[PDB]
Amino acid sequence: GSHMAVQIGFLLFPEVQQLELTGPHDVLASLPDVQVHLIWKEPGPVVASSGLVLQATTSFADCPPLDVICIPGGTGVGALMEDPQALAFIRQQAARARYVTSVCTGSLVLGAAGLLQGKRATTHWAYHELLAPLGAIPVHERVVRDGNLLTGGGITAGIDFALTLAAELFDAATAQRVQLQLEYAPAPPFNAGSPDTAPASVVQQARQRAADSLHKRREITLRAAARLAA
Amino acid sequence: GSHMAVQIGFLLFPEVQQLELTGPHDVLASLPDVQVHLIWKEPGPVVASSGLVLQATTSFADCPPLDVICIPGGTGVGALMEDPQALAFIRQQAARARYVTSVCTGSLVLGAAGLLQGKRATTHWAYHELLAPLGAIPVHERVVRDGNLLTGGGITAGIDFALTLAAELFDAATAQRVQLQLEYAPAPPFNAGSPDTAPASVVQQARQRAADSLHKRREITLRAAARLAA
Repeated sequence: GSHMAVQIGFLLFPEVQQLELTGPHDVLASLPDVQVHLIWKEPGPVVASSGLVLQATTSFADCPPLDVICIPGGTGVGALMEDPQALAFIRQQAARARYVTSVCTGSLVLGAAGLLQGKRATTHWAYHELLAPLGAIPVHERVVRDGNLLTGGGITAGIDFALTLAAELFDAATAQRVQLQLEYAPAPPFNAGSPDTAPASVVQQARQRAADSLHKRREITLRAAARLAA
Repeated sequence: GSHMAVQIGFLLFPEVQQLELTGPHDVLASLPDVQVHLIWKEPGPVVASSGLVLQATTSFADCPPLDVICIPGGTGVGALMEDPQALAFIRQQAARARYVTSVCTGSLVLGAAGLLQGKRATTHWAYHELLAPLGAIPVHERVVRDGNLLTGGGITAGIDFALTLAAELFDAATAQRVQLQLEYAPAPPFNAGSPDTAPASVVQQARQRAADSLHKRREITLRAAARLAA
């Protein structure tokens, strides 16, 4: 436009964990002159894992070349990891995007697309064993950066790394202004956001509850890895 | 259902600040047996302040009696504060809801509805002077609780108070399980989420940028107060 419009794109897919997307979306959409896209095979309604309905704004084919791509996570990642069109789109955009990012098991989609080989990366704690088969150097940190690749472990990690992106695309003062204008000042009333700080009973419950999903996602991951290896 | 379904409702209005809604929505929608509603004058598309499109699931008339009501904030609050139908709906639901909650300037809607008189409450820092005219005892804390009323100051305060609500509706272990399963572990890369911690230059920028909106919202607030006083 009259200024350089940073093109920011989020993959929006059925059964996305919507907050993984909508958090970084609202932060990045607050930045000067940007244009933010919600990308799927087609524009139109896409249902998140909660049933909340989001609207894709562009197809893969019509999406502009992105400066920032972000792959959120959620239940729908398992399908996406074997979606040949989606993986081809992600590889195309990642080839030249200044920033390639993900939240939770969105990094396993990056991995299935061949974008994690030899890269430090994280994913959701319950699925962290799935990084190494996709070639990643697995790291247990809230946001892992390797060059222009930023992978966030937990649900709101994109809110936090969105401020990092703001600071580099614009300047620190701009990032701080957005944080203050939004009044982003988290203070959770529990300390159970990590398996290392939650009560052991709670960790055991969570790991038992994720077992079938992990088992399926492991099968998917190993198929994805085998494709990359061939 | 086979268990007691807690009815949780968010006001979804044009020019909502979407993350104020979508954060607490994803947390609360994770809880056992709940049914979560996005409420407007009619079901269907509602455009957030960023342009992101959300879908209302129910009209005011068809919304069940709520156990939890939450009024998010955003630019669209100014209109809502003088929307006779919306204010009547909020008063009806608030009369019996176990919890009445808001995020950012959503509390000014509660105030316009007459629900803050003599109550401790907060709102977005840039608009905090608008609490006293609506009868509130203004408090500068991230989440202010007065009985069953919970008002959150900043954009993601609903994520945090949603975990408090989880713990009381269910139990602490349930709230902790949800925090761990979502991996909600915030760690912002800047400390500018409060006017007391942001750099002075950044505060000055933010206050200059909010001046016209504050001026208009003040006019609206004083009209709303005068209606309550009559």
